[PDB]
Amino acid sequence: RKLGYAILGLGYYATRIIMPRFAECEHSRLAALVSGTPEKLKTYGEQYGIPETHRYSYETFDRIIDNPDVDIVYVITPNSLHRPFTERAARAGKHVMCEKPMANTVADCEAMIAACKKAGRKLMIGYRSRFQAHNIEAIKLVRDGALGPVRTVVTDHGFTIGDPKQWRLNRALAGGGSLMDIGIYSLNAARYLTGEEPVAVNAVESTDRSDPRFGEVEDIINFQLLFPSGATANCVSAYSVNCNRYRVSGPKGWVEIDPATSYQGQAMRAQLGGPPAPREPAPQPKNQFSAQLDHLSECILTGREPIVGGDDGLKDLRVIEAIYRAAREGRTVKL
Amino acid sequence: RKLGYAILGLGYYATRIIMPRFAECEHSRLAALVSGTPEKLKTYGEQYGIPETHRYSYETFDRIIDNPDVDIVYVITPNSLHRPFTERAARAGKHVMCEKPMANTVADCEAMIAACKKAGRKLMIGYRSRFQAHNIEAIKLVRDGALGPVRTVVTDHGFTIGDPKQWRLNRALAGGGSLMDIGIYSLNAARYLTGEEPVAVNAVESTDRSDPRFGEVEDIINFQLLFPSGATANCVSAYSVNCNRYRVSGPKGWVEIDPATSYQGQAMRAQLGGPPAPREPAPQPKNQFSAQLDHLSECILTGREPIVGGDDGLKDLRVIEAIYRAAREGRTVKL
Ligand SMILES: NC(=O)c1ccc[n+]([C@@H]2O[C@H](COP(=O)([O-])OP(=O)(O)OC[C@H]3O[C@@H](n4cnc5c(N)ncnc54)[C@H](OP(=O)(O)O)[C@@H]3O)[C@@H](O)[C@H]2O)c1
Ligand SMILES: NC(=O)c1ccc[n+]([C@@H]2O[C@H](COP(=O)([O-])OP(=O)(O)OC[C@H]3O[C@@H](n4cnc5c(N)ncnc54)[C@H](OP(=O)(O)O)[C@@H]3O)[C@@H](O)[C@H]2O)c1
Repeated sequence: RKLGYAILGLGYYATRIIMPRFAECEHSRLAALVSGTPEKLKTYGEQYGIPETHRYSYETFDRIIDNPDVDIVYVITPNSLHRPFTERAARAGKHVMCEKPMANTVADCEAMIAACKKAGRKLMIGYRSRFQAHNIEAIKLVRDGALGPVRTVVTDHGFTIGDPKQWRLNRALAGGGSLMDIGIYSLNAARYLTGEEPVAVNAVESTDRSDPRFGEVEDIINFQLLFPSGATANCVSAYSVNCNRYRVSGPKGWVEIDPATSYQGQAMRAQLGGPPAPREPAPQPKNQFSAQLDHLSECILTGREPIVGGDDGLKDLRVIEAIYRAAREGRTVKL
Repeated sequence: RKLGYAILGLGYYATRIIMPRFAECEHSRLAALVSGTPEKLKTYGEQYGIPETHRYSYETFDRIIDNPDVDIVYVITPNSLHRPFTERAARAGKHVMCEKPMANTVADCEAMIAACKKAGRKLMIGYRSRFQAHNIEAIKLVRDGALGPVRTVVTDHGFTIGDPKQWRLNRALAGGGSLMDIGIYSLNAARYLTGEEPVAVNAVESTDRSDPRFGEVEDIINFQLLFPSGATANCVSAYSVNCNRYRVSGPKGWVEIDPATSYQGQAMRAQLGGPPAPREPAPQPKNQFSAQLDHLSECILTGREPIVGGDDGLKDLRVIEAIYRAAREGRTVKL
């Protein structure tokens, strides 16, 4: 049994990364395209053999309720449009896969969760690293007690951004700067490595507002998290350095991945009561993208809830609001 | 050609690490011993061929003023004793090498600097990493602009401390916990890699007071630094995990060392003109310990000021006070 996906927003991630990976899926297929660019519907429709009946503009999208080949809409647009497209997908009786960050605010996430709940449809956020081999290995080592209690998580995510005119540098479409786009990987990782939610937050922003890229959103905002167990995290979020990594440590040892949450190339090193050494994770059947896609499909088919549901995206937005507040007010924000 | 050292405080660092390294010095020799343990004066005096006239107790130490073979006193005691021995050494007409952390407070550091200034003698703090090949290479890469403007420094220093009864876990003798002992390497590195002094500080402490080790001083205290250029640092200081590293990054690339400030075993990796790769540093004439020792001697011989004088130790204690305050008050402390 395969469930049908409509991909909405035919941009870089949708067309270069997600859509090719349906080939390795076991319970998911590409069934429809939704796009504000007529030329894209033709090109990708013809390339993937999607009939004109299964091609939608943003103005014909609501008619997708009548298409039984579509079970899931995967929203892959600029951040500020996640909420409205998610609401309309739910209104058309479809389950929803929504990219990160879930939405611009906590209230927006709550609205999305409520809309899907009212429609009796499932909602999943695209945290693919939860389906990536090295990340799974790290999470399980922590849970199995290989490190003892988690004491520190040190995680850095950033890339040197370019073109000042792109939507990520537009506050109205992005919702915020590096933290919304890439720093959220540091946050999401601190949360799934500890298996906890933070109770206190520090942050510091560093942005040159005279830079053509950063008139509206932040460049660097680094943050500290304290968790109930006493676990701590130091996190980097940046648009002016390239980094992608974490190390989680306890009294019995540590494990790190660098790059940690990239499309490919993950490399893990561990120190588990002996000398530091490379560590291969347990093999996974399918790549992280195909796994993410099937996870939602399998959840629908078996009546389970996704391991990264709308509530996971909401929990990230909760801390992100606190991070922004801490950097703005120059104080520890309690949660 | 060789200035004479008196080693004061014959503990682990003095006897196992420093004393064997006079072997490779070019301008420094072991001339005297100062100890509160008569047996140690016998053992090491006989081992290093130090005449009985050149052996002192803490009670007879001030007599060293009449020993022309002693030019320098190297204070290697618990932290709370750095100030009184440094002041006595200065009044005995000796130049002073003082181990980190310089002293317990800013005020203590100021008094030490004043004492040595009044005596017309030089003062140097034992930041051996400034004479270590990989560290020198990292600094040079930053100063040469290889990374562009420094944007982030991520640095973690900690070890799993053992015996609860040792002086490092006693507030009266240590002045504080992991930050005083090992976290100061994270701080000092942030300062010498940026070449700057911090203007804002965040911190979070995490300590299990039920642990027999931490009834008096802190286990984890992680901190954030903001510098005038906009450079930032995320720092870990810990007594319950093992880490020793830093990565400094800018828009053009990054360089890291792991382990960074260890006695031996430094390994550097950099991402500059291509993907991350190992990088061997330019060679240094002698090991970091002999080089530190000879640096003070040479400064005295040539009438120059040490690259890590009392003011460098003071500048660290200034940020340490702020870090402790930031953690206690839950706010960004400005400097
Ligand atoms: N999980 C991950 O690893 C990952 C990776 C990259 C991106 N993302 C997320 O995916 C989402 C899209 O990112 P992207 O890199 O694919 O961006 P993108 O290349 O710029 O594509 C965005 C697409 O959204 C559509 N769109 C609808 N309204 C738009 C509007 N006002 N302005 C611009 N585009 C609009 C457009 O497709 P049409 O022409 O068809 O209308 C556009 O091509 C973001 O939320 C991002 O955070 C996630
Ligand atoms: N730069 C570095 O890499 C490095 C490394 C390690 C330590 N250090 C610093 O060096 C200093 C000493 O550290 P350590 O590891 O050598 O400690 P240690 O092994 O315990 O030795 C400390 C010595 O100081 C003397 N001392 C005088 N009064 C004392 C008192 N109340 N309690 C305990 N000892 C007393 C003792 O020598 P006597 O028996 O001769 O009186 C004792 O053996 C510290 O400030 C530390 O931060 C620096």
